[PDB]
Amino acid sequence: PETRPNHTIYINNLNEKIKKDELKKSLHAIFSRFGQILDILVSRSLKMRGQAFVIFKEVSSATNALRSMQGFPFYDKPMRIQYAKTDSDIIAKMK
RNA sequence: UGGCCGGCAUGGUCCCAGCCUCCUCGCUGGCGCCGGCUGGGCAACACCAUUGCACUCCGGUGGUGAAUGGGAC
Ligand SMILES: [Tl+]
Ligand SMILES: [Tl+]
Ligand SMILES: [Tl+]
Ligand SMILES: [Tl+]
Ligand SMILES: [Tl+]
Ligand SMILES: [Tl+]
Ligand SMILES: [Tl+]
Ligand SMILES: [Tl+]
Ligand SMILES: [Tl+]
Ligand SMILES: [Tl+]
Ligand SMILES: [Tl+]
Ligand SMILES: [Tl+]
Ligand SMILES: [Tl+]
Ligand SMILES: [Tl+]
Ligand SMILES: [Tl+]
Repeated sequence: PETRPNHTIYINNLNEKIKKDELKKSLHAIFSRFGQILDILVSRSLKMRGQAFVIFKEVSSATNALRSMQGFPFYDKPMRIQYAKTDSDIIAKMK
């Protein structure tokens, strides 16, 4: 089941009461120190709420963020992080 | 009234204050009573359901089944 290292970390178990614009800003606030972030994808649709895709420019940053913030209390909930299953289009359009 | 009708009650017109609200939050909006038909949208708010791997926004339901007094002519 486990996923292979990726530029994009998949975060779930996020407080679903937070508006999209705010959630993105807040995630950037804590994850930006791990390395440049190309984009953060969030959607509030039934299928996608409580989840987010932080897209790092370098896999090292994403690996660092995954281990360093695993289970970090965010909006009162323990963030759960993994590597996304596949690359984000932004990553493909480059690499 | 979001949009529409019926029954009842109710002298007029302003002024101040408080309060109300999913569909022109406010002073050239509304704030007696009862009942009935019905459009839009989940945008905010609430609730229900959801732990879900995306890169095309995109689950559902609910609210107006609302809000008072005083003052001047
Ligand atoms: Tl109405
Ligand atoms: Tl009427
Ligand atoms: Tl009167
Ligand atoms: Tl008033
Ligand atoms: Tl209103
Ligand atoms: Tl008003
Ligand atoms: Tl008014
Ligand atoms: Tl009104
Ligand atoms: Tl009615
Ligand atoms: Tl009525
Ligand atoms: Tl309706
Ligand atoms: Tl939409
Ligand atoms: Tl669709
Ligand atoms: Tl909804
Ligand atoms: Tl009065």
